[PDB]
Amino acid sequence: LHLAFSSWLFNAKGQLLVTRRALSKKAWPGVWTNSVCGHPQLGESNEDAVIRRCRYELGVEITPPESIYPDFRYRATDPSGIVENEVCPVFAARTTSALQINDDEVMDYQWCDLADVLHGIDATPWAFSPWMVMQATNREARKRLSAFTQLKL
Repeated sequence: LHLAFSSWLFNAKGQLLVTRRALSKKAWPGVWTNSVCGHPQLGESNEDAVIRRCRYELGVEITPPESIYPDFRYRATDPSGIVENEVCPVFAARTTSALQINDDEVMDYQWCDLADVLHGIDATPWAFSPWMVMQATNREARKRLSAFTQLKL
């Protein structure tokens, strides 16, 4: 088992940031997925890991990450047999600065309405990363994502 995390980022307007993994990524390259995900460092909290990776991959600052699916665990296998088994708590947060893309990690991105992303995930789950789908289909997690679509002034 390995430790990891996943995060869903929204802007002040309530739009969700979806990203596409770079072609050079070892696992799931070129796949559309939720905002960010990674792995915490030896003595680092999950919250700080989210903050660190948001800065590293998206060059963005965020509000305090909220835990929306702490017990999420998953074992998925990428297109060339690479297998991943991890404890992956899920978080949601709002961006507080403009994005500055790191193309070694992200090859494309889109600010969208959550309602549309959920419709896409429900209709064609194969077009997205498996963890994005599994996380978005959890009733409790989905309710928290919905809460982040509120306009924040």
